[PDB]
Amino acid sequence: AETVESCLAKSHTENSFTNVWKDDKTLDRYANYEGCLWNATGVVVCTGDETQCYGTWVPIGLAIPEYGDTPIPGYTYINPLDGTYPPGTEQNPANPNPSLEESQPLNTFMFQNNRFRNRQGALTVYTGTVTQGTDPVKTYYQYTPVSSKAMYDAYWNGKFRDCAFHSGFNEDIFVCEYQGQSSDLPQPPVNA
Repeated sequence: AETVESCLAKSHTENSFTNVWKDDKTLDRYANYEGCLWNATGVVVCTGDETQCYGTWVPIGLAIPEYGDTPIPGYTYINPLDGTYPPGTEQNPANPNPSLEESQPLNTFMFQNNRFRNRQGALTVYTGTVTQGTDPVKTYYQYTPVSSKAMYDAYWNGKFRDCAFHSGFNEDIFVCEYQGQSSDLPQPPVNA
């Protein structure tokens, strides 16, 4: 059995984990292994379906409730809230306060399982929900301004022409053809 302390004391694991989850608020990557919860750090490379990621996994606490054995192709993960292009600054003038939407906006696009909104070049990313009010309680969909230079670079270089410019009353879950810089992950995942 494990405790928060036994887990925190484990050494990092540089390998691939499967059943990888993405925290909806921070967009960080997590996985369970050996009864502990781990966070992917360092250069993180994931499969297209985003279910497996290779990285320097750090145990941060207790766990929260077929594969080959050869390296497979993946894409280098970009956390769109990494702070390299911080909003509310001269560098990135975008208002830093997240946009609260009463209904999911139309024409969002998927890039590495992250849901983005493009408003004339200003990129915002879905970061879950928040509520305002108690009578009545009203849930809002939070769209946080993108703070990653890597994400904006891909956008500026035209990498999202096929997915970031849709218009109209669309029900499509647009998925971008470009999924990140190509790399590979070792196999099999250790927490299979």
